[PDB]
Amino acid sequence: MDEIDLRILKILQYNAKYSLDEIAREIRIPKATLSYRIKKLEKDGVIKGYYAYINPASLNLDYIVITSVKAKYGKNYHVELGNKLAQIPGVWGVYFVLGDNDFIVMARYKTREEFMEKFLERVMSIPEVERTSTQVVVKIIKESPNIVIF
Amino acid sequence: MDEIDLRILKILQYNAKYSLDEIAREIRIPKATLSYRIKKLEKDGVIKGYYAYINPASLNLDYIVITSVKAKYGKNYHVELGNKLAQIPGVWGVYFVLGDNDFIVMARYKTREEFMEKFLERVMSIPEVERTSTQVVVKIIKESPNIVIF
Amino acid sequence: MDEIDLRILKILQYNAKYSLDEIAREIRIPKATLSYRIKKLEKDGVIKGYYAYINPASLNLDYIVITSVKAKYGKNYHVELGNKLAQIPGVWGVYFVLGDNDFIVMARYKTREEFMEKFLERVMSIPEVERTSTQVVVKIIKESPNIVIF
Amino acid sequence: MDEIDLRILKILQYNAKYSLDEIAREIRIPKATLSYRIKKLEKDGVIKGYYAYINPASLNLDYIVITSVKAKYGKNYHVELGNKLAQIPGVWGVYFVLGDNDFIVMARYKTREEFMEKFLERVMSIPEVERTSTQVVVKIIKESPNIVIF
Amino acid sequence: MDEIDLRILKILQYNAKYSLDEIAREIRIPKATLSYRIKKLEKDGVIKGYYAYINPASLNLDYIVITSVKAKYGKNYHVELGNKLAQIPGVWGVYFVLGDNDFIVMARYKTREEFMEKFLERVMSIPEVERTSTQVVVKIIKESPNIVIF
Amino acid sequence: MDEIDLRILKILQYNAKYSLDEIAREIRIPKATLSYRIKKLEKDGVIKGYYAYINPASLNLDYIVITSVKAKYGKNYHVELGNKLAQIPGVWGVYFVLGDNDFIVMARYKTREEFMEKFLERVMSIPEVERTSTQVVVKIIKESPNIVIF
Amino acid sequence: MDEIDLRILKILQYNAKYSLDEIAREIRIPKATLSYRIKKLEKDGVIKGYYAYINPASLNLDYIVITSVKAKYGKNYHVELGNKLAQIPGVWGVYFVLGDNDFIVMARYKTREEFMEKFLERVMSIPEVERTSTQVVVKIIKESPNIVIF
Amino acid sequence: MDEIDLRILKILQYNAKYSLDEIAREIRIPKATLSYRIKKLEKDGVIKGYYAYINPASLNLDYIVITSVKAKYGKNYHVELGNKLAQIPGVWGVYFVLGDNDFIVMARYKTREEFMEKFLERVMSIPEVERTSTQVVVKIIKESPNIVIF
Ligand SMILES: [Mg+2]
Ligand SMILES: [Mg+2]
Ligand SMILES: [Mg+2]
Ligand SMILES: [Mg+2]
Ligand SMILES: [Mg+2]
Ligand SMILES: [Mg+2]
Ligand SMILES: [Mg+2]
Ligand SMILES: [Mg+2]
Repeated sequence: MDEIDLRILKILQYNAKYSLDEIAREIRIPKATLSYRIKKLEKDGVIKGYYAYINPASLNLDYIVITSVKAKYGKNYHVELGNKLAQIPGVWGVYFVLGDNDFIVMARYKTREEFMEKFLERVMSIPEVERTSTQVVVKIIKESPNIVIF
Repeated sequence: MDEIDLRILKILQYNAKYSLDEIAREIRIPKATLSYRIKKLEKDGVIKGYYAYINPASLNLDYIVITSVKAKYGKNYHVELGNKLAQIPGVWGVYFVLGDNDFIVMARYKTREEFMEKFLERVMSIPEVERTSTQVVVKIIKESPNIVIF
Repeated sequence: MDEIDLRILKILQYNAKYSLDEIAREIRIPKATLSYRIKKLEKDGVIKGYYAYINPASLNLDYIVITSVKAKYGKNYHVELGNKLAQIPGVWGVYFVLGDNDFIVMARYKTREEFMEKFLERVMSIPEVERTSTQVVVKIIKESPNIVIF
Repeated sequence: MDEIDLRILKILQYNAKYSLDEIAREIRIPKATLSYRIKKLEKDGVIKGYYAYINPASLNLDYIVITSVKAKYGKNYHVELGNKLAQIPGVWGVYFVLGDNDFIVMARYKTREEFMEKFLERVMSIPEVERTSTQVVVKIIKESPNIVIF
Repeated sequence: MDEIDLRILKILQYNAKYSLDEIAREIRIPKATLSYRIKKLEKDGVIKGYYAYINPASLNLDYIVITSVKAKYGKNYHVELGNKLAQIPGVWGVYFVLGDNDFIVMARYKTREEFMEKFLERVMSIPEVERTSTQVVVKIIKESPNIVIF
Repeated sequence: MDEIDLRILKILQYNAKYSLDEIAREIRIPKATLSYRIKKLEKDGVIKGYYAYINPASLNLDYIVITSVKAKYGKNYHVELGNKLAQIPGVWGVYFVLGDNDFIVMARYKTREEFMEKFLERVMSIPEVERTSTQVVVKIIKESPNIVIF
Repeated sequence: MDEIDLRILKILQYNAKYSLDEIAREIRIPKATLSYRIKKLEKDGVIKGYYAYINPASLNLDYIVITSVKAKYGKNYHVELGNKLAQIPGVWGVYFVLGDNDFIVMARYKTREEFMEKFLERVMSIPEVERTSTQVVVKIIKESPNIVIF
Repeated sequence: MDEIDLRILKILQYNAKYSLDEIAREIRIPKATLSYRIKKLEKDGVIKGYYAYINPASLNLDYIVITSVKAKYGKNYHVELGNKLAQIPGVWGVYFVLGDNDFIVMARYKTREEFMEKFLERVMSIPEVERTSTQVVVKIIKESPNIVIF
């Protein structure tokens, strides 16, 4: 893609509901050309889709947690554990990272009780788990994963 | 909000581009009523906006990191540090968590070089930082922060 | 309950032996009404009971310890371990906490010898224990678990 | 004190509201003698007082925390910090322990918000604090500090 | 024992080769009485024996190490491990300590090679060992275990 | 020195009170030659002296501790701290070790109170101390620093 | 070897392509004598060989890592693990160290992907591995293992 | 460069003293062409130079260490510390790594004494050092930094 695509994405990452006319005027290109470029970005897998940004508080998601999960070595324990973690309701992020050489799991729940029942108790029952450390998020300074172009 | 709003949000969290007709049919309610409910959710701050989901790889964001930053105690060092972290280009998430009682910073860069120049070198220059630990994400098992209703 | 119940509890948490007359005068309500309110709090499970506060030193409880116990993952090891810990003579507090994601055990003994025989040796024999760390309390700055209303 | 005093304390630690007659019958001694012995225990500082046991949940104390606080060395930082910690509303226990060679603080709050405002923010402002680690209690297996005679 | 015994021990802890006459004069008591008191201390198990203090360097004991050894929980692993550690040639001290809740082993060897062959390789072969951490002593500021009376 | 000196030291390390005749017979050499060799070892600094081995329990030394002390970097803080540690009454061993790159301090006290007053409180007042960790020895499996020849 | 050999090695460690004449002049000795001394050093195993120093960047070796690998205790797990680590393509250094009492592995790869496929995934499949921690090298301040004479 | 250059480098990384004829025969290309390609690699900075591989033991380099050094945050402490570390005699490798987010220093000395005098004492005097951890290498399983093509 080119610089024009980047300018388009820079806008769509923040507000996908801006009419074509508005965007066409901002970047200075024919509306039909804008539409074409957008359709091409979607087809090329650049734009994966469009989502509504919902306020977690509105859904009473008050118990936010980030958990480190260490896996037992051998067989295929690591890859398997990653998959089991990602299937847990409430879990939106699962990453394997170097340094701690383990999984970092991002999740959201309405209450401590839900967290315990849906997440912790389930993870505690997984035998290939060596250790876990749950950091309770008590403050979200910033959370805009949608912003990929600064 | 009610159960109907929840069903609507459950759809919009995945695809905000579904025509009203389609959604109206799925949930079984008048199109005008659907439109009204959606407009009300936006006005009540439930739906904060609509974003395009862009594939990080398409932008060559190959260097993904999660960093723990500990702050010096006293004065207003903690709150201040949180703000400085959130302003760094590439940083999309900043949280203060219990357990490690520190900040967890999510960021994305194209290369090691960019990470060093834009993030690490900047953080290294902040005196109220006591310690930092950067975990290099080498595998994204799952990352769907948009999914708030499972 | 109401504000009056709170004022009553604020007194009973410190001294349950204050005559009804005295309390009735302090909060300014009929003695019969005070008695009724207290009886209602006990019946509603707010007031669980009344205890004598005994000075641990008077019983030569000189060896005070706080131990972190990590459990093996899988099966029902975690819940089971918690129960085994709480049954040990001398143990008055057992909590499962996030962060270290393990159990914190509060106990009191007369001497190192008793601690070893009654607590440590018993815990050491439990196979589902992964690690333990005993912090020896050498100074009790404050310990008033009875104070719930500040 | 003697064995009889111990039997008396073993009862009073659980229920201080048992009439003298009842206790007199259980331990087999004259009521007047029981009353005398109890009065003597109070005078000798063995029985410090009588408290009502209030159910924390009844007061919505849902955010329970245990925090480790490390102090800077030198001057009188350690002793001073201990005192500052014990004065924080919600804090019921403060201990200095060996091993981690730091303070362990027990506290209770109604919500995350109260915890942050009353405890964490206050501690964060104390300059002689080197590090803190807050363990969020998500399960109280046992908490009977009143039981000193097993 | 009394104050006189203490004065005698204070001398014998440093130099057991001081003639009776000399000690008798220093503490001001009959020589026969001194001899008697010393014989009594040996008989009562206070004085366990007399040793020559040999300079480790004279024996080329250049590789001094302090190792922490963690044991697996369950069965009698802990007590057993302690015994196995104490039997290793070169090991002069074995302690079980709280805090790290493990064994601390003091040993001396002539070279890295001897340390590896006699100690490390042997410990590495013990299955009930969970972890070990060997601290290499590069400086002996003080080592006078014989001094028990300051 | 030679093999004969080693055999002599192997005996003196355990019992310095064995008459010359006895040792002369065991190793098979003239008594006068034994005496000469011993005198030479003392003169050459091999045998530093002779001590009485006193049972710590006999002196009620019930509070045994091993503490790790980390020093601030810069100036001459490290060397200085080592000296301050070695001068504390009760401290018999002070070592600087690699790995943790800090000081390990061995000490003995009669009670927790003495430990606090004589050791901990003093160390807490030293500003160049960065961290300390005191391991409470609850079991002495072996402690024979006098044995240098196995 | 002597001082002259050392001067020769001091040169060869930096540049093995200096003609004999040049070296002969610098150190002031007959060329034939220089050649002889060099041949003798090679024969005595002092000079193991001559290598070309290749710039890692020229080969796109952009992913540099240093990993700590802990081994399970018992049997011959430790020695065996060391050998398995050293056989992994990309691994140039494997050391067993005290302190962490584990293996430190130095390796180089072109990309994160290669690192994952050739190193991490392979190590993850080894059952006798207890833990691993990979430090991502983001800056090579100095790397001149060839310099042995300063 | 091409595949032929790679084959040439694969040989030169192990033995830079192979005559041109030998290499020319192995890879199957004109000797003059081989010479040209090698000269081009040197000119393009691919081949930085040629070194003699000296056996560390031959120089009595028996004390091998790997040290982690943490730097204070702020100003230019980090970059500056890296430079100071790399200038220490005996230090051949200095890297800044993520995970521990600190410096890893590789060094070699003949004895503990030299290590202390040349390295440790010098580092201890640097005020911007927050912590250090020296791992003593007691076994070199593999060390072939020259091998860049496997
Ligand atoms: Mg989005
Ligand atoms: Mg979204
Ligand atoms: Mg109470
Ligand atoms: Mg009570
Ligand atoms: Mg002795
Ligand atoms: Mg001795
Ligand atoms: Mg070389
Ligand atoms: Mg080379």
